[PDB]
Amino acid sequence: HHGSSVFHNWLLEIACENYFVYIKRLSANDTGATGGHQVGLYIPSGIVEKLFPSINHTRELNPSVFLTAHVSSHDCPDSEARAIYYNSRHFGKTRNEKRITRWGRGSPLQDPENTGALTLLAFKLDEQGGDCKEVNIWVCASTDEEDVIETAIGEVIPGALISGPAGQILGGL
DNA sequence: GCCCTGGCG
DNA sequence: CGCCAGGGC
Repeated sequence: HHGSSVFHNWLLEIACENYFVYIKRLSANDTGATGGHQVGLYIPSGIVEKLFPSINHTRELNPSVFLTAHVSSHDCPDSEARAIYYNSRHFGKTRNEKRITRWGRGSPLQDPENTGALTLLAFKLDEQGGDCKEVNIWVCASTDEEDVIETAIGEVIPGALISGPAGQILGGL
């Protein structure tokens, strides 16, 4: 059934490998619980600036790049997720935000019941200078797992996004 | 399922 | 800034 041992072990591995971490409570929109067709995750600007430089600009409309999404907390097929800069405010329209879509209908990131779930996305840094090519996801499945992270980094509050290099965010394990 | 879009506080 | 959607494909 798991308490939090497997979570903890995965955390230690992320903590000491070359990852940049994004931690949030999934919103109802992220998971699809709203009824909207976003089929993707809202991400803050700083994630793209550090992880996907090639898409970080306004000299082309809606640039995007692909990456492998692998879910570590759930048995779930991998997918080619798509990191996107919706930037139409520069092209005469209204959008100016970043997104990752294409998790798959069966992902915990597309399950309406994980709304409010404490999630951690571990982006694998490109040590050779380009775009992140891979993200490992963990959606906490219980309050037990939530306590491990929240004990370590403080409470995670909807809207209040946490991101940073693994060695810093998870240094307190 | 996913594209790209606009609106709300 | 994050989140709430949805027409059209």
